[PDB]
Amino acid sequence: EQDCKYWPNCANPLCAFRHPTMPPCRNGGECKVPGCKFTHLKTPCKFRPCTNRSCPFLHEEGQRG
Amino acid sequence: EQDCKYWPNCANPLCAFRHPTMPPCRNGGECKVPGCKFTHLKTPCKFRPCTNRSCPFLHEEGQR
RNA sequence: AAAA
RNA sequence: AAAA
Ligand SMILES: [Mg+2]
Ligand SMILES: [Mg+2]
Ligand SMILES: [Mg+2]
Ligand SMILES: [Mg+2]
Ligand SMILES: [Zn+2]
Ligand SMILES: [Zn+2]
Ligand SMILES: [Zn+2]
Ligand SMILES: [Zn+2]
Ligand SMILES: [Zn+2]
Ligand SMILES: [Zn+2]
Repeated sequence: EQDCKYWPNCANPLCAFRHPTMPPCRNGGECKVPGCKFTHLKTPCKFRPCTNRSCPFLHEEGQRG
Repeated sequence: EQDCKYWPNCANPLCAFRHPTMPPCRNGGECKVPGCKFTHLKTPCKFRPCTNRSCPFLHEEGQR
């Protein structure tokens, strides 16, 4: 099985590539909420600053705007 | 299991051949960076010259 | 076939 | 449901 490279933005409802079971965490990859089992991305967010407050990508300290 | 001939350009989601865990090295198969453990492709690059500064395929001194 |  |  190969990972879908488009997830969490895959537009093919019949995509045969691997999608994580759990939806992406809307707190971002840097989510520190205890017990949160949503999928936390490891891919860094490309926006500087990022102003999407439901961005699932991984942010550094100060990257949020 | 044998290696995938098509990786990193394998479009078969059910591909049985093994795909390396590490992504291809952005420096190309000719990478000389010490300690670099990204996957260094062996198959040569067709583009003469390559224009992709992140082509993972193997180049030569006069393929810039 | 998700605009480099 | 296709990353500003
Ligand atoms: Mg694109
Ligand atoms: Mg197109
Ligand atoms: Mg868009
Ligand atoms: Mg886009
Ligand atoms: Zn997909
Ligand atoms: Zn979370
Ligand atoms: Zn972001
Ligand atoms: Zn393959
Ligand atoms: Zn390398
Ligand atoms: Zn090349």
